[PDB]
Amino acid sequence: SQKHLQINQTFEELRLVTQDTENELKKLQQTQEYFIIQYQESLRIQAPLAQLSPQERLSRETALQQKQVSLEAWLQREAQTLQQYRVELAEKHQKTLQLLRKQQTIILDDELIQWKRRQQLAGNGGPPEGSLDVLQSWCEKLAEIIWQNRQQIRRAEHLCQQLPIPGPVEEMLAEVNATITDIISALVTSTFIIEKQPPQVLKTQTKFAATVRLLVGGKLNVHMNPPQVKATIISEQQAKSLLKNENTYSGEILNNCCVMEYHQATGTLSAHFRNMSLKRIKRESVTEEKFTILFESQFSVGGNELVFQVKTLSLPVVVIVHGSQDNNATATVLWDNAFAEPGRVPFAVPDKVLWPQLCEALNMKFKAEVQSNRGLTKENLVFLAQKLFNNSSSHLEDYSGLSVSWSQFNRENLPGRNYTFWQWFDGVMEVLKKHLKPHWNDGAILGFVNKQQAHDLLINKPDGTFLLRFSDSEIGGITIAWKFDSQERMFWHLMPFTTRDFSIRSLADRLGDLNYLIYVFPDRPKDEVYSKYYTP
Repeated sequence: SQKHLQINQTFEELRLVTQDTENELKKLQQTQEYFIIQYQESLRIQAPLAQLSPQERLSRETALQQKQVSLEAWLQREAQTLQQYRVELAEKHQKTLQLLRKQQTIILDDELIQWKRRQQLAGNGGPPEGSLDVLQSWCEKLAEIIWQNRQQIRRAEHLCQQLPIPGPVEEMLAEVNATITDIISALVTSTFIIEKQPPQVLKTQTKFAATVRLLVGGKLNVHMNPPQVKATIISEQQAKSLLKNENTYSGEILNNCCVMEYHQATGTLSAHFRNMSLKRIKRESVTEEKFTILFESQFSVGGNELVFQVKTLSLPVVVIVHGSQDNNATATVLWDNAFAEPGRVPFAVPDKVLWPQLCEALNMKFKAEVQSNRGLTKENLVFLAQKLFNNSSSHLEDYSGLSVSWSQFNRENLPGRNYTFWQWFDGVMEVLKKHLKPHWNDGAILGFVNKQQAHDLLINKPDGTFLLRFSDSEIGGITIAWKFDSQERMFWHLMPFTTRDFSIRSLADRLGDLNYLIYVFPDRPKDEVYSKYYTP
């Protein structure tokens, strides 16, 4: 709300200029209305009497001729100054439209794109996009202003019809009116946006919902006949070709389609699809290929033949065969939302991406999935960097460059056999989501440490001190590294704990069973950490 004031200041300026231009047009109408009555006086005086003496007739005729030439000189002057006023009106309307064009481009091409990008990022666990009531109010002011100016210009056109003065004013009005229709088309087509987009990575037969909105709908007389909006699922090639306006239905049948509703209190025109269900799908990989939900409608503005065909595209959606593949499919979505270009041709993502750029997305989605504000720290980030690029470095700035190809992210296996770097990271995400979210928030799980790295870090600690790291041995497991003096002369080796283990006994109970483990990493004792989570 710092440089939002810039927008509202420009809006007050626009309001003032349209108001004073309307006042100018009122004065011009009064001027013309008086001019035509004086011109009718000239018509009555035009061309002229009954029987009189030749002495009085000369006087009468010369007085009438005087009145006639005077009235002609008065009319030519009045017409001239009237035309001056008219061209001034056209000039002021032009100026207002130019600045309104700048403002509309500011809102539609920047702020709306910013909000849509907020939405895009929220799909990866980022901050929520927020409410469009600010953008809705802005678009209401835009529509109000431009429609009022259209009314003023058409009124000037009608006024020019009744008393035509040659000049260059008709071309000015024609040029300005075309600009008006162009602006209206841009506004109406650009403010048909998906408020809550439908949740990507969806299976067939499952009910999902999305909500689309018309930001300008409150006014502009679209609400008078709330149009029907139809949703249909189309492939990526279909979306690409449609944006180029081809013709082709690329993803079989969709269950629903609905009509818009207007909340007078909220003052919003929106379409709520609460019960859509995907029942069939046409169909490189069974899971990488992305689709999109297309919403389209058509509506009229007031009493005009002006009909707008509008369409909008959801951000890319992936269709899952069965839950087994779902864990992988989100990876695809993760890249798109993370790395979609601003003016991208539909669903085109870079294959390169630098490491810190991927780090920001991984960290964001991690804090989202584990439902905590702990998140990824620098040491964790170096751990995953050493995991991805087999490279001997323990400083983050050494990995400040480096490009993570999509393949090495999710297609090429690591030096192990884990389903690429993404599967291991999604595995730790899932194990902490379903089982160990509280222990992650509490700080008991260091996790992002290595066996030897956990070792030398843990040697000096007193006997009985443990720490839990995420196993590179198994995908979804965590292992324990412990401190005892005899240790190596003893046997004792434990298997990593996975979801299967955690389902029957749970982590706190497993640690309770092991009496020889008594301190969490630094000085924290076991009971202090796990007392509330032990099973009474």
